[PDB]
Amino acid sequence: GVGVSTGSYDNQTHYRFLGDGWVEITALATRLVHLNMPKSENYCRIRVHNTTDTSVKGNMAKDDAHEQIWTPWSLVDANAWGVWLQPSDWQYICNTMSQLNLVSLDQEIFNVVLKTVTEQDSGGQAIKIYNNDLTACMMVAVDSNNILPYTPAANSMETLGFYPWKPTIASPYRYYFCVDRDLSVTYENQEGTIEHNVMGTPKGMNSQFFTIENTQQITLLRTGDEFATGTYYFDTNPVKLTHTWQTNRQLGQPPLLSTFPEADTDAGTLTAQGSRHGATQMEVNWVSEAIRTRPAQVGFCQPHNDFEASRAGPFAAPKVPADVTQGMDREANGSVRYSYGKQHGENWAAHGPAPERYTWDETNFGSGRDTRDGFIQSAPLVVPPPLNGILTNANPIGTKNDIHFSNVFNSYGPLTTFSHPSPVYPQGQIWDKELDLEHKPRLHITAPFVCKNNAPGQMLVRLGPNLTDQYDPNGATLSRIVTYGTFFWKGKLTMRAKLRANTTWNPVYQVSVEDNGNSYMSVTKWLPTATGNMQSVPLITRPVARNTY
Amino acid sequence: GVGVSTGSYDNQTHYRFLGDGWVEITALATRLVHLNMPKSENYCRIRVHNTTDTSVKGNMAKDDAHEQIWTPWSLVDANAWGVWLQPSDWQYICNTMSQLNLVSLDQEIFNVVLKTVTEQDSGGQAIKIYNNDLTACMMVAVDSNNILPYTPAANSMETLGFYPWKPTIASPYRYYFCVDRDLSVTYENQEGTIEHNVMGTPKGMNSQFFTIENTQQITLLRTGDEFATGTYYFDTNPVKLTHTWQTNRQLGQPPLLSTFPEADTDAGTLTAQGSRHGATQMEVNWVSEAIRTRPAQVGFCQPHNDFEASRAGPFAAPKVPADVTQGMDREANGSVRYSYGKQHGENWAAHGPAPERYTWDETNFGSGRDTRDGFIQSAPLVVPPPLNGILTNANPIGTKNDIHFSNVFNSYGPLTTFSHPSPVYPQGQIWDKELDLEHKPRLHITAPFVCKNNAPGQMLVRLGPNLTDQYDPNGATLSRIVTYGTFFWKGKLTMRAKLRANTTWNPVYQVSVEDNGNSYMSVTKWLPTATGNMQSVPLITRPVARNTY
Amino acid sequence: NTTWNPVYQVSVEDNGNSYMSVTKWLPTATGNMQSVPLITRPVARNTY
Amino acid sequence: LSTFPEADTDAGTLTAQGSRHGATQMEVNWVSEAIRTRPAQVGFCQPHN
Amino acid sequence: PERYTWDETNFGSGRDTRDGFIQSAPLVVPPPLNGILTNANPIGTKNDIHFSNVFNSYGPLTTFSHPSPVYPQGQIWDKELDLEHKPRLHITAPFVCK
Amino acid sequence: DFEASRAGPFAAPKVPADVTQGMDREANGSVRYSYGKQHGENWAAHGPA
Amino acid sequence: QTHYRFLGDGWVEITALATRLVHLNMPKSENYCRIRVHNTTDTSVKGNM
DNA sequence: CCACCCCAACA
DNA sequence: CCACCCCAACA
DNA sequence: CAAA
DNA sequence: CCACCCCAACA
DNA sequence: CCACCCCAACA
DNA sequence: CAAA
DNA sequence: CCACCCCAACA
DNA sequence: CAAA
Repeated sequence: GVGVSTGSYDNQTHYRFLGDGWVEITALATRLVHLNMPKSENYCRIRVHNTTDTSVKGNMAKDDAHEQIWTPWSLVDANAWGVWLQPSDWQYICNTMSQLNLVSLDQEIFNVVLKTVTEQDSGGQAIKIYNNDLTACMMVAVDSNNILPYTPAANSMETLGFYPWKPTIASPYRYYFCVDRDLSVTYENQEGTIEHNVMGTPKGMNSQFFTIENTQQITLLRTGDEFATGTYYFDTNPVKLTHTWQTNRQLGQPPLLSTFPEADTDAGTLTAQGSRHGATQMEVNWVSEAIRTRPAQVGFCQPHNDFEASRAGPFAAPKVPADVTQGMDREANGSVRYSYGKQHGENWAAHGPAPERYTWDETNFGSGRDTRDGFIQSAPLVVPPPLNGILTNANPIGTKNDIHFSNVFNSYGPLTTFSHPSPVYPQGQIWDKELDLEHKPRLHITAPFVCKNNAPGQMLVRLGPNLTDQYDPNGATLSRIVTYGTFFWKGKLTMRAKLRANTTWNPVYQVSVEDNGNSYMSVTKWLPTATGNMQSVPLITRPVARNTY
Repeated sequence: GVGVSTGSYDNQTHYRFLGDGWVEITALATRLVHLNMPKSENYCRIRVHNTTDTSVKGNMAKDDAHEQIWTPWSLVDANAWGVWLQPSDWQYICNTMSQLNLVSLDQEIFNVVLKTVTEQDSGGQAIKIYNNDLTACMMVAVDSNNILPYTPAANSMETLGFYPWKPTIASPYRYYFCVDRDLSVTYENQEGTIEHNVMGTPKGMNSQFFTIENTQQITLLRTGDEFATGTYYFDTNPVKLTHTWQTNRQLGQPPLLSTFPEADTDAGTLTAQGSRHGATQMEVNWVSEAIRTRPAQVGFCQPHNDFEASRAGPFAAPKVPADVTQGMDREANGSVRYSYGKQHGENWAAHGPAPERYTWDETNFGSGRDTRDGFIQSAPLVVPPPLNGILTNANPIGTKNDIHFSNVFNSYGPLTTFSHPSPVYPQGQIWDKELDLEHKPRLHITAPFVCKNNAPGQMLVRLGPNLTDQYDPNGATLSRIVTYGTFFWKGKLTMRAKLRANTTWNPVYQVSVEDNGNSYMSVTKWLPTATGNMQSVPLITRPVARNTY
Repeated sequence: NTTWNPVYQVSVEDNGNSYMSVTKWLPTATGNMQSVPLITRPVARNTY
Repeated sequence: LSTFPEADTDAGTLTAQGSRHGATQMEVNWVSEAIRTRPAQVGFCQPHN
Repeated sequence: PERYTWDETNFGSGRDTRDGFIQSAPLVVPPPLNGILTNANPIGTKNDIHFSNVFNSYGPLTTFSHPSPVYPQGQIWDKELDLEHKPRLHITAPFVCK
Repeated sequence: DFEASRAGPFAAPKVPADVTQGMDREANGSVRYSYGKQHGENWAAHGPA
Repeated sequence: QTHYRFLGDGWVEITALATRLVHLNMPKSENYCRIRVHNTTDTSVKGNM
């Protein structure tokens, strides 16, 4: 029974240089995991209604009231980048390869360890002895039939360790349940009251209570037991490791230069606007670099800081990423935002239960939109636009001062384009199911790859209940022995990508590691410390042009 | 699972007498090893800067400031002689065989034991109970891809026991990391200050941080698990178990004797120097035994006690071994020097944390160079050399008294030869990689054999982390159970050598063991004691001529 | 890619004054052109 | 390393030089990081100018 | 004209001439003065003329990297001196037809 | 030169090389021979020279 | 042009080309000359070696 | 899976 | 079941 | 040993 | 031994 | 009837 | 050239 | 003798 | 259209 192992340990990254710059990247990782005993061996329908940030008047974007359901089952997510790659690899990848895809994924578990603890030592100070239970279990449920919801733990930064030589932990599986809410708007102090702040009883219509021990099979794993899945093949679209910058003013034949400089420090000049040949969609007589007809609408003006509503009511409305103009609208061009803990970054030697993030500002420049240059004219596009014939960024709307029109605008015409949300080395996600909606989003912001068909089945792990001498279920609270366990986990993630060309003349930007300054990109940041702490800093993947038009 | 063994125990030395004095020596050894729990399960980049031997003025040859990196991984080295042979064997070998080589090497591990200790006994005096954990691991990583550095533990006298019936220990793996230094010279008291004694921040250029749990595979060994490597074939040059003595004055046709003695006590005499037939490379008219043109330059005059510099700055500059003339320049003819502890010699019954060595003085006589007879003449090689026409060993240089010219000299002309650094029974090394430099040393001083191609892969061993009931990695310090283990280790080392001839008339020197005196070579030195202690004394291997020219 | 730590490379920075800054390469109003000798070997090799 | 730092800003320390195990090509009794026997001679000192 | 002084990368190889250093017989660490020869110790009776200017440590225990290419300018290939014996390398070019 | 060892001295050879317009004849280690009749000499000379 | 080929086993093949247009004038002399240079203006100094 | 102080009563 | 800092001395 |  | 909320990407 | 300090560059 |  | 920023819509 |  007990004695021999069940698995190996591969946290290697294998490269294969095929024919025609068709590389095959096979990443592995064997993380050792610790899983304790669920507090409850029940299913609970728990609700949260923070009436301490909900009973204010301005605190709307602070609504955290949701009706959740807890499962004694502990999940296992590895849908992250940091778990599959190293700082180097990525560098070699993003820095060399053009595009990239996602192939297979083969998860495996082995060398299961199960131990018990007996709080002893009353005839002294206090000591907890640890011994094994070579008869114990560890229910493993792999829900591929994707019957249950899809909870990408990477969501709430609840994944698997990034440091392959550091024991990590799982994420207790919990899923959403139908309730119903109604919350009204209100500013700072406003007068009167809010009126109603109601939850929602069972909507015996949208109710959807599941049970792992009902829908998915369980493979009671002991000690000498090995659980392993099959090779899940992916059917997703590639991802381009290249960034653009071709705006609308940088697409087509530049104006004809009738005059050229005569020596550095003397630019050229075009010819009489209203005498210049070309087309335009404006009824004036003079083509400009702004008027002139182009192929499409680079990037679109999305209302920033919306805030929509429904049955759980609020909720900010995302953005599809886009640079943060020379004005750093950073909140419009919906640049994101992350907050991770040690087990996913942080100065692995910091203090204060204070998270840490790194606002991601896309590269897909020439795409972004500056909100500090809005601008809209009227009928006869009179250039020297009067005032009553324009609407700038300062012109109030709704009678609210700091409330502009760019906050409502929405320019998503059948003449719109834009780049896909690029990956994010550490933290960042990988793949993500797809909303089972008749019609669907062009993309998900939450991940560069979206399986087109079913998706990987989630892998749920639980300790098996270890009982004592007593147990009459007609017992309010039942006694169980303190049982916990180790198992290793290994992962196969396969990708296949192409090798970039070199079409320019000018070198191009890359990722490097500088001396040790203070610059974001400086070793020390990565290599350990006297003791042995370790950071991971999200890096750029896409450093390199792509001549859009 | 548990019950049956996994390996044997062979610390035998097998001989095979092939056809044509082609012997095959297959040495084995099964050392039992003890490996404790790493203090840290982290990777640390530790530095040392002894500013207590560095802030002096003369103490330069005491700089011990290096930026090291510690690995939770414990290494296993057997690249020694003492581990592969006995006092007898060697005697039989070095004493009989002419030359010798190095063939295969097959390492193996088995009968893995893993136990836990529970400090108990507060209801008394204090007792630590020991029990087993038949579910525990012991990560074994064999880095052959020689990706990581090459740390011949035999370097810092950190190898495997020599006494096959005495449990030994491994060596925690640590490797060098790029820093940068600058230290200035200074004598005894000198005036002023040193100026700067600086370390070196990350040279985000020479940085090279590795991770075993990233580059090399790990074979999670349990109790009933056996890990074994393949037979590594060697591609190195043979080694001659013969010593020379043919100087430059002992290569060619001796002068013609025109007069012979008439009875013991009356030597012969040659004929008028400046009337003697022969050649010379000196413009004089009289051939001497010193002037006369020979085939080459036996041995070369290397600057002794150099002391060069660079980025970690100092460092003595080696020497290729050469006798220690009748003047025992012992420091020039770079005779070495060892310092070992019990587990590699020492009066296995001594006291005081005081090491012990044995200055090795090569045999490759007629090669060495005496620094007490230097000598250099001028243009018209006037024999009765005036003073202002010579430069002896007493003639100052640089304005420093005890600072001579022999300290700078360097006679390594395309007419130089010399013997390879001979082995050193106990202690001494065996094989050693090779500097991946476009151009390479003719030899390594540090070992008689240097694999011409890749080299054996190092074998790294670690305990697997045994966890407790608690573990939130967002935990400053994590709790782990005191876990340690035994495993045996066995070794196959194969060599093939030739049987010496007997071309002289006069017997020749050998290795023997005298009665019990006080002489270096006297039994008692080897055989145990009342109790049972044991020495190993490095012996001579090469006792026997070889007519060089 | 055997290490863990990224490693140095050659890149082209914004336009400063640093040796490695575009403008240095791309032509000029007129059309002149420099060539600046660059580094080839940016990357370790664990000697021993 | 017989002594390890306890937190960034406190390097480790080796053990008594003339008590340290290892080899050397110098006739003294205390191995250093400069004395200690290595494989070869990295780079060479050429007469400049 | 215009140039660019090439400073190899083959670090850990280079040698600092501002830390020379040579001791005598019994390698007494606290080296007296008359028992050393530093970078400031004259030679030939010339002040700014040191011993590092004459030194030559090219023992059968020497290694070093090949002169690396030099993108622009720099050479490519170069014949080989028809000498019975030949240089280990040419500084003037990374590749030397054999 | 003049080096030493166990039979002690001995000049240290030279690999041949011209004798510059200054005829260093002893540096550029030009050699040197001395033969008798049965290998040259004015097969009709005198003096054991 | 500069053509790249990604073979099997990271064995790339780089084929570089270049077609430079060249201008070549008429040699001043259609003779062979043995010319010498002896700068006795940097040679007749004392330090200028 | 014990043969004449090793491999090897060899296979 | 150790080959030249990866897959892979590949099969 | 970088090709084969 | 993971395919589109079951058996069952069935065999 | 000369091969790498023996038989023996074996046959 | 020590294996083959 | 034009195919998806190279060789090469390869042959 | 990135595989096939």
